[PDB]
Amino acid sequence: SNAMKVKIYTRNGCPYCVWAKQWFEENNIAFDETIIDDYAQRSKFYDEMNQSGKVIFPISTVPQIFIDDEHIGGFTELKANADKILNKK
Repeated sequence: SNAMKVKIYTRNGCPYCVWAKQWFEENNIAFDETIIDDYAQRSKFYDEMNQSGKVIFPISTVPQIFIDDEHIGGFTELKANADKILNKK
């Protein structure tokens, strides 16, 4: 509504996903997580996404974060934009 549309793509056994997730969690920001376990499947996804132009740099890992349909990026991108974002609530 007045909330942020947060979309996060993840996989298992990735520390950086967990770390990302919990930044939202401890900041009380609800998000839609999509997990993609299979390597092969993630690969197909990077390919699709990269060709779509929804993304501001070519992705080849997770996490990937989108807020309000803007590619943010990975955790290091998140931490970089931590303020822009928190001042969006």
